[PDB]
Amino acid sequence: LVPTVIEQSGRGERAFDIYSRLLKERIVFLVGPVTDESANLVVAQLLFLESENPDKDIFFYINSPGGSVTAGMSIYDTMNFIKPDVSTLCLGQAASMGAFLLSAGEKGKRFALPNSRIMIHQPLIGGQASDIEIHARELLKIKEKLNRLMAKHCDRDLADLERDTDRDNFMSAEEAKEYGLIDQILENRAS
Amino acid sequence: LVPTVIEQSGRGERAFDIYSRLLKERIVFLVGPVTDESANLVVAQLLFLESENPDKDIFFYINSPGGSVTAGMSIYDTMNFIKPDVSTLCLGQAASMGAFLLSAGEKGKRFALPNSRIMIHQPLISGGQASDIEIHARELLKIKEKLNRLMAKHCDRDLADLERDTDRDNFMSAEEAKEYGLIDQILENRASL
Amino acid sequence: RGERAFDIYSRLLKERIVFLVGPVTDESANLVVAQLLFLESENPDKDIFFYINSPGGSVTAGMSIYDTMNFIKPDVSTLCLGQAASMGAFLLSAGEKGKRFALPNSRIMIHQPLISGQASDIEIHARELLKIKEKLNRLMAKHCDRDLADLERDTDRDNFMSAEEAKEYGLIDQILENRAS
Amino acid sequence: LVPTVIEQSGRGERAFDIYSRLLKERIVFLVGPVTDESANLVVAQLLFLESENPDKDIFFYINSPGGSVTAGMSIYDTMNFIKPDVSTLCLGQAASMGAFLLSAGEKGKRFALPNSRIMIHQPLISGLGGQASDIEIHARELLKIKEKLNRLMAKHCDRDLADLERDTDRDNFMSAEEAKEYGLIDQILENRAS
Amino acid sequence: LVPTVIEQSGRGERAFDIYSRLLKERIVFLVGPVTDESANLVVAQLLFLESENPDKDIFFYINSPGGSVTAGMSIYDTMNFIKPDVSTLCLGQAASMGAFLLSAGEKGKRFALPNSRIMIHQPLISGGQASDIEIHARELLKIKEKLNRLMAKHCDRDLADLERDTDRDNFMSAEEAKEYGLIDQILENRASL
Amino acid sequence: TVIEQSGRGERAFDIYSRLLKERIVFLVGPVTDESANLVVAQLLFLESENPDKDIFFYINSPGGSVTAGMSIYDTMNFIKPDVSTLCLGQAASMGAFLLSAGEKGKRFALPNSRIMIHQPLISGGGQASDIEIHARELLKIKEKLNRLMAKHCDRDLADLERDTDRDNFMSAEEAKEYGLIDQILENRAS
Amino acid sequence: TVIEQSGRGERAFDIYSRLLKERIVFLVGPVTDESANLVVAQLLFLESENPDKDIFFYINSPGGSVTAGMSIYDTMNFIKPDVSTLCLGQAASMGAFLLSAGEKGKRFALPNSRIMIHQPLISGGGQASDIEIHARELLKIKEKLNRLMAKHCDRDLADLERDTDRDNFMSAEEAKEYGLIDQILENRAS
Amino acid sequence: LVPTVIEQSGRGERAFDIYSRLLKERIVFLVGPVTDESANLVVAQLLFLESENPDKDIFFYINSPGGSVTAGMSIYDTMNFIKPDVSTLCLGQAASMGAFLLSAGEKGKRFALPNSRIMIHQPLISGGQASDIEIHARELLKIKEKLNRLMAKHCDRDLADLERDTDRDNFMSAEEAKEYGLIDQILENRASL
Amino acid sequence: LVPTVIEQSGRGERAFDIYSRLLKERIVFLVGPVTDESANLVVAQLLFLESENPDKDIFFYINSPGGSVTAGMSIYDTMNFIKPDVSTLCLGQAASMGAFLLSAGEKGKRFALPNSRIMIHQPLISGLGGQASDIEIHARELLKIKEKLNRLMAKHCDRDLADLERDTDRDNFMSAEEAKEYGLIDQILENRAS
Ligand SMILES: CC(C)(C(=O)NCCSc1ccccc1C(F)(F)F)P(=O)(c1ccc(C(F)(F)F)cn1)c1ccc(C(F)(F)F)cn1
Ligand SMILES: CC(C)(C(=O)NCCSc1ccccc1C(F)(F)F)P(=O)(c1ccc(C(F)(F)F)cn1)c1ccc(C(F)(F)F)cn1
Ligand SMILES: CC(C)(C(=O)NCCSc1ccccc1C(F)(F)F)P(=O)(c1ccc(C(F)(F)F)cn1)c1ccc(C(F)(F)F)cn1
Ligand SMILES: CC(C)(C(=O)NCCSc1ccccc1C(F)(F)F)P(=O)(c1ccc(C(F)(F)F)cn1)c1ccc(C(F)(F)F)cn1
Ligand SMILES: CC(C)(C(=O)NCCSc1ccccc1C(F)(F)F)P(=O)(c1ccc(C(F)(F)F)cn1)c1ccc(C(F)(F)F)cn1
Ligand SMILES: CC(C)(C(=O)NCCSc1ccccc1C(F)(F)F)P(=O)(c1ccc(C(F)(F)F)cn1)c1ccc(C(F)(F)F)cn1
Ligand SMILES: CC(C)(C(=O)NCCSc1ccccc1C(F)(F)F)P(=O)(c1ccc(C(F)(F)F)cn1)c1ccc(C(F)(F)F)cn1
Ligand SMILES: CC(C)(C(=O)NCCSc1ccccc1C(F)(F)F)P(=O)(c1ccc(C(F)(F)F)cn1)c1ccc(C(F)(F)F)cn1
Repeated sequence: LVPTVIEQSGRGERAFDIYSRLLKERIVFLVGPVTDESANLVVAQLLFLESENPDKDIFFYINSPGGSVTAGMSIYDTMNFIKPDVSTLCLGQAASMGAFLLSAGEKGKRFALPNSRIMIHQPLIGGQASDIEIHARELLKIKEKLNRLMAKHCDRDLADLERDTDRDNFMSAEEAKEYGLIDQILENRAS
Repeated sequence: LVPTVIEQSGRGERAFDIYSRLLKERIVFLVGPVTDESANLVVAQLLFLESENPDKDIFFYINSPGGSVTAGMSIYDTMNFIKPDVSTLCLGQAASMGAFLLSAGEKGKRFALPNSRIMIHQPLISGGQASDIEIHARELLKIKEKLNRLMAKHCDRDLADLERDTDRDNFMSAEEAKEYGLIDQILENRASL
Repeated sequence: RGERAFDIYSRLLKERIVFLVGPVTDESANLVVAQLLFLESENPDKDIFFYINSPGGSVTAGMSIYDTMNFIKPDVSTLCLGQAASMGAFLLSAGEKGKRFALPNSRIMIHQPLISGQASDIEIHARELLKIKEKLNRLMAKHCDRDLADLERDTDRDNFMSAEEAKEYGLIDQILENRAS
Repeated sequence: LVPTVIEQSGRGERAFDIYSRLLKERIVFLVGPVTDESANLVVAQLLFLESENPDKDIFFYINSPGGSVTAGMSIYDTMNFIKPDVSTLCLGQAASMGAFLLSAGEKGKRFALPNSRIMIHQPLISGLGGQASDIEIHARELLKIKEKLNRLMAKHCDRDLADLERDTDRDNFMSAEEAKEYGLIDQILENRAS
Repeated sequence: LVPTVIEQSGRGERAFDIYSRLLKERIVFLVGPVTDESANLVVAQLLFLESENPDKDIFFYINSPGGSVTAGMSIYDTMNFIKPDVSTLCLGQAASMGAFLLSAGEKGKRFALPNSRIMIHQPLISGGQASDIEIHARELLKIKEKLNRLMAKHCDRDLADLERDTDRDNFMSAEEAKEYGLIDQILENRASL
Repeated sequence: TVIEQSGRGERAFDIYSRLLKERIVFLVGPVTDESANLVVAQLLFLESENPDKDIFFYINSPGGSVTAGMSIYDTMNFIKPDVSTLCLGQAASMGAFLLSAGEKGKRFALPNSRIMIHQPLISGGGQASDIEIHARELLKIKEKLNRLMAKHCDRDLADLERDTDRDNFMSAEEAKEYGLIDQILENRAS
Repeated sequence: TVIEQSGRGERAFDIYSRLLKERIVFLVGPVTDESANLVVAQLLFLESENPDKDIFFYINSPGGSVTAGMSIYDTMNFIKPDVSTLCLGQAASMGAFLLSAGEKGKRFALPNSRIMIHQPLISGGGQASDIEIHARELLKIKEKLNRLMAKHCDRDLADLERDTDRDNFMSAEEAKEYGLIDQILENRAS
Repeated sequence: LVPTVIEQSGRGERAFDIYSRLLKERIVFLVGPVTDESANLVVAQLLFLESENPDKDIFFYINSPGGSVTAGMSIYDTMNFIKPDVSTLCLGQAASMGAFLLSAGEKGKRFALPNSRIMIHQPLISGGQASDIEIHARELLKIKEKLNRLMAKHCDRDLADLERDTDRDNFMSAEEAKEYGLIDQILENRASL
Repeated sequence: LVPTVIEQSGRGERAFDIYSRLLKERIVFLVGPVTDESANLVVAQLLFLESENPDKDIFFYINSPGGSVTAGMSIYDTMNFIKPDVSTLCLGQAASMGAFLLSAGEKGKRFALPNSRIMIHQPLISGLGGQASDIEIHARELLKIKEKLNRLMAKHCDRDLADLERDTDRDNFMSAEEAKEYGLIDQILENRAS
């Protein structure tokens, strides 16, 4: 991957890779599987944007199939912690932890482009039976928490999310807006 | 891959790699399979040239066999969203999603070089419980129809046409693509156009 | 005989005992069928004892055994030892009603079909899969004297049953302990 | 593994592979891991000996580290279902399911050799997979299996279910004496003079 | 991994990668499994920050499932040695050696975000003569005791509590970790923080 | 064990079944559950044909599974017949243990046999609790082995503990002096 | 060693080059020809900038190549500057050897450091002549190591021969008592 | 390998595989590398032949490149123990432990075919602590000496000749092997034989 | 392998990777196996330092187990061709071709550190292939190479060709003292006070 290099200005024309250039406009990308490294990269940029300007919105572009719940949560908690409104934008796809982060942007500022693919579902995955029990119970707790938090993000009842996440649930952008998972569908420079 | 490094002038004088220099003239490449990384890098480039001048045409060069529909859609929506005209130029080939994005350039500004190759076809895959197999089957049906209608839109044809002409691989010459409505012009050389 | 099994298994075939052990393949399923045909040939009236210890396997291989059980004249008594799951449970439930048995600590499990190109081909195969799912549910409901609706409900996900719960469900008739007719 | 061949004479001299000779004396072996295949070969031999004579003892030699639970239960129920007493005898080791089967022999006729090794422990799984609903189903099922085994073991040893819960929580090695003691086996054989 | 690049002003405009820019403000990360080199990288960052200012707190963000205990002990001892208080912050998860380090922060400055996951448990080894194995078992016993004791003090609990509660994987919410004495406060947002 | 050849007596036998007909039993190569139980089966069968006739047990083994070895050992001791043991090529580790286990006075080696003894040796477990459990068990096994071999050799336990701390190679003479075997064979001249 | 971060001083440095500017040198992970020679290069460079200022050498290593270790060792001894040694996490085998090699009085450990010493240990050669050659060489190395560590610890050679026959784990206190290190650090309060 | 089957007559017609039929006439083969099981198979054949007739010679055909020395010592000691003289015949080759066994035949009845190849050399090992390696080197030295001594007697030469001449691979023709004292006679055909 | 970076100040402060800093002091390193690539990097550094100053000593640190013969000869001839003296210094180990290069330094300036390891031995090949005519060609060639090396080594050590033939027949380990003794190196350095 050679990222193209770009020139700015503001007394002294500086060069930087195109993603650092887009960081200056407060755009952060979640592309691909959510890992500790990729999620912490997102945290790092969210903290930096907050200290650059705690009053300006941050635009979080999500094109992700999901991944680590724990790494997803670290992105989650950072979005909610910092002063800026984290506005989310689905591009290409937002599934699993991807959809959870997308739906976690500031209400009123969660967007999808028209042909986005959103998907939600319950969690997905040795030792002695004691260790199996412990991990099974923990996994039930994660599912229950993910459903409660997503019921809240979508302004829906818990019962609705248990049912609609029992198996893979694909939604068009329109079906996502309808569900409460996003607010607006972006088509082109107009809104 | 060593990208040759190159020089530019104009009260000041800097040196980028050849792709960053070409990006300065608003040329963007899609080469090989569209993955998440390669699609998002096209998106980043589109967002940038818009910001740099939301009114100048962008020149989207495509040489691709396709790849992820989801990564490719993220290019399509960006292309449509941003203000400037995304002109498309097929060189080498545009197959599956590559042809889809080719057909998605601003009508009147979709081009091919004289020996480009275009190909279009229905989606093809490479699961577990019967309930889950069924959810993913109905979803692959929806994607197939969606892709057909979006292709009918770009091509000014019926959905029935694209249903028929994508049921199996459908190769097109540059002339055949233009007649299909997939592209607009066939650039031969500099002199003419 | 012998037939890639043992002399012990040949001796027990003489006492009309047929084993299904392990996964159901084309190979292991046809050997059951072959034994079944053979035993009907040696006496089309005496019962066959079909011992099942299997997590299941290929549905079409299973159906070959099922249709052979139903076609031959002798009543095929089924007996679960160890486990009978998926296609294995299906075959167990398919024994002659009144002669479907289980040892006290057998594991029984039933569920919907589990699986391993072009969208057109996916559509064709997905539809065949649903027809499969429905046919097994109907047949299993008939085996169990229950409502099609109950089977669809109780096989959405893996459903483990002890011997007692299989008896109650309608999947077997008797739990065998020692010697008590 | 070539098995040696052997003559039984008198009113007709016949030849057997040695293990077939030992089956004729109602001796059955479980050796190595318990799989569906090797367990069902035990079941089949138990059925044959009952068929030949439903009243004589059967002697079940066990040298095994354990293996499949369902496969082992198929031996277990077959032991209890058939009329003959199945005497069990540990040589080398009776581990996990192998010790479950050793302790399942007819009370009074569960034996070990002086330097046998016995070990009991709760179930262990290799690994997991699907959705949380499925992982809940399999965990709930595995906990049922763990109680079934503890409860059966307790009966065999004449102990509280709690006793076997505690003493299987981790690997639990026993000498032959410690196993007699625990109620796993009845007698420790030293030689034939006994 | 492409770390984004960032510019700061003040008597001179300079460029940093984002993690160096965050280091500039006394923030250090332990992300992923604890290895010798990832551990020593944390140590070097603490040595540097103490030299820049031995009296300002250091903010130690932890998102890790654990790792080598010796490597984790190099961080631990470096945290206790340096004059600056090391505040610990759990984001994502802090498990095993990551839980240890999280709890090892300066009492009063150990936090977790609301959905952090903490887990603690006994050592756990992956992969000669009985004499050799005897020696290593004895050593492992000593390590297991020492980790329990150190963590008992971190938690202001008895040793026998930590031995009991680390026999198997012990998962905790942020709130359960606050009760146990493993963190001090849950951070919700810029509440009062 | 390519093709095992056949000989005649009045019936036909493979040569190993023939040697078994004369109460010769082989332990060759590593001691596995299956090779050890084949030795157990032969010993059980030989006892029943003649509970009083000696059994001759050839050992060419580098050893192997402790539990597998123990099963031959307890069988040797259990059965009425004396089990003579005869080392050719090598008896090392559990091989040497079984060689020493032969009926005392009837433990032999050939002049260039190689004998070797040592403490238990393991390849490469999980939680520390499990590690301590298995470590304690491995040491019980070490101590148990030293005590039986001390008893086989009529020697101090501390002697065998000192002499198996590391690999200890013994010639046939050395094993005789040690108490591990009784005589060294050569020729029929005996 | 993901991205090594940058700090400022008046120029920009990666953080390890920054620590080197203050005569701190790290040995981390296994001792290879390349990691050992990088330590050699740092030590040579530090001497030339100031032949009299102490050098501080952090050791978190499980050890590694003997010849690689020796090259750090002879360099430490050769150069004018005192090389202080500081163990964090672990110094085992050649790691512990180098820790002990620090200028006497200037060998430190952190309170939970783990130290470990033992005899030379080899994975797994050709003709017997070559085997005897390499076996004799391995023993010369064992003896040489025991004697230098005896000298580093001010102890009998026979002491170190007895105490490295098998893996010997030492706490920081134990290593101090043994003579392997001098002080145990904690706090700046020192 | 399909061993051909063969019938013999005499008070009764029976069928043997060819190697069993050749065993019937006191012929045993060592073909290929010497392993524990191929060695023990030779031992069992010698035990059987001595019992069939302890006074008729045994003909031991050897075509082997060597193998385990312990396994080869089981044959060696069995050959010296049994009353029948074991005549050795080298066909193809006899190398290392195969050379040893060839030379170990009863003096006067060790032969080679005209184009047999003999080779002798020092032991040669394929593939813990210095203490352990010390012990094993010492043992290997003792084995190398013992093999040299035994072979020196087989050859009626001094020990120091065999040590010298086995330092590296020492190839010999049948005739050179006859001179060295490793065989007695070269068989050409049914000359006088 | 991150190499640290370093400041050289005075009339302008510059930054180098440390190894580049050490090259400026005419220090060259051969570390690890001798391959065509790492040898030619040595040759290139020898050419550069002669270019910068053809009269100052060059100091060649060697920590290497050996490697390619032709690659090592490329260093050897370049050492002798260039005007500067190339002083050699063993640290860690100078084995096979590494000890050939150590002994090839300018007489008087071949040094070792107290605990260095030196070892010399005849060539060894990995492996063979073609027709017997080719195997004869390569064997005849390898024997030429073996004599070339022994003969050169003898010159370096002031010994008979026969001496080095004998003492390379099998692996031959030397302490630093034994190597000074043998004539491989001149002085054993202990510290800077010397
Ligand atoms: C760690 C803490 C210092 C921090 O990250 N500052 C932001 C550093 S970036 C920066 C700042 C200024 C100038 C330039 C830069 C940049 F970027 F250019 F380098 P903090 O502010 C914090 C904690 C948690 C999170 C979140 F979102 F991850 F959860 C977010 N921020 C903080 C403050 C107080 C406390 C107390 F007192 F409660 F302990 C704890 N933590
Ligand atoms: C996110 C949004 C700021 C954005 O992408 N800017 C990218 C322009 S970068 C830039 C800008 C100025 C100067 C320099 C630079 C550069 F390039 F050097 F960094 P936006 O303009 C947008 C949305 C979607 C897409 C597409 F095409 F991908 F879909 C494209 N652009 C936008 C505006 C308003 C809202 C509202 F109203 F919903 F909040 C939402 N989104
Ligand atoms: C897209 C088009 C601007 C283009 O790629 N320019 C690339 C040159 S960048 C440049 C320019 C000036 C100074 C510096 C630079 C640089 F590089 F240093 F920064 P175009 O010129 C074109 C099309 C096809 C091909 C070929 F050869 F690949 F086939 C080639 N060029 C073009 C496209 C369409 C039309 C139409 F259809 F509207 F007539 C007319 N022209
Ligand atoms: C094939 C068929 C002849 C058949 O199996 N014979 C076996 C008779 S054994 C026998 C008899 C005497 C002596 C020894 C033996 C033995 F066995 F010891 F050697 P069939 O009876 C049949 C079909 C399908 C199935 C099942 F179970 F798979 F469903 C079962 N049986 C049959 C009859 C008529 C037709 C018609 F009418 F269509 F022409 C078609 N098929
Ligand atoms: C080795 C010691 C010099 C050291 O690490 N300095 C590193 C500080 S970097 C620095 C400093 C100033 C300016 C710029 C920089 C920078 F950042 F730009 F490079 P020290 O301070 C030490 C030891 C251990 C630890 C810890 F945390 F690992 F435990 C921590 N520090 C020390 C002090 C006293 C003694 C005594 F008393 F025993 F002699 C020995 N060692
Ligand atoms: C089980 C017992 C019958 C048994 O295995 N015989 C095996 C010999 S087969 C045989 C027998 C006769 C004729 C032919 C054959 C053959 F070989 F041709 F088939 P047993 O004699 C016994 C126990 C333990 C061991 C040993 F060595 F493995 F430890 C050995 N033998 C025995 C006797 C009494 C009791 C009591 F009274 F305590 F219950 C229990 N066990
Ligand atoms: C070769 C010798 C010049 C050398 O390596 N200096 C390395 C220091 S580089 C340097 C120097 C000055 C300024 C800047 C730099 C730097 F770092 F920025 F580049 P030397 O000092 C030596 C030998 C051995 C070792 C050790 F520790 F590895 F064993 C160490 N140093 C030396 C001196 C005298 C003799 C004599 F007289 F006997 F020939 C031989 N060798
Ligand atoms: C063990 C001993 C019975 C033995 O091997 N018989 C095997 C001969 S098979 C046989 C025999 C007769 C009829 C039929 C058969 C056959 F073939 F059909 F089965 P033995 O004769 C012996 C020991 C060692 C070796 C050798 F060559 F390996 F060294 C060789 N033979 C023996 C003799 C004396 C003593 C004493 F004196 F110490 F008690 C101990 N052992």
